[PDB]
Amino acid sequence: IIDGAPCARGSHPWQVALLSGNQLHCGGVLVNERWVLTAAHCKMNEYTVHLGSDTLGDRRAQRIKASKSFRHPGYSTQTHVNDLMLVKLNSQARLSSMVKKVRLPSRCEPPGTTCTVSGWGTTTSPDVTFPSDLMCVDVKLISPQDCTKVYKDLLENSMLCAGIPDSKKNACNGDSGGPLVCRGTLQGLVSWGTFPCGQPNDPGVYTQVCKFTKWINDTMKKHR
Repeated sequence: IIDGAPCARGSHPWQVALLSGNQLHCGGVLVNERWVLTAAHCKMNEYTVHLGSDTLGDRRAQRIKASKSFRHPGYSTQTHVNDLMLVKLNSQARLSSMVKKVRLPSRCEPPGTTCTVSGWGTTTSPDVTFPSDLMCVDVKLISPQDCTKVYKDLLENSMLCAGIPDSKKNACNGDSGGPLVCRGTLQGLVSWGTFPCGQPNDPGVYTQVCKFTKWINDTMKKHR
């Protein structure tokens, strides 16, 4: 997360981290006791899922293995369209004040809405600085029309753009798959942006969760 600050402790109980070799690989969100929602870009054969702590490396956190994942079939590595994946936990997440399900959206939030993106990704770019504590930043939803001026026809209607005018405030490598929350609901998953990160007036691009409700629910049902 670029130009943010540590999240208030206990305010992101639905946030998870996907680890590989005890290093941060991606962010993600807890959907229910069995399922993590993240970016299809985060695909691995095995995951170690961190839950229940704002601190990576915290002994108090749950560490659950996951051997099954399902990327949305429309996912493209060329264009990052349909950048979403469900990760099936090997054992159920044990819920508490530090481990809760995210509220999935019914509606899409309009452009101009204030949102919060969170993650353990680098706070500097190109030089890397991975924090221990979960970082937060407030961004605003940007219209597809304004976002098209920067990314042209690489943008699809399933993607959501967010940022602040003339600001470095954004998500970066490590935050991928993480949550963008607007008005109590999950509206996006960190997908892509420019590199180096935190370039002013280059919006962060997210998978627009409200367009993928049916697939999310059907997939969890199918692979229960």
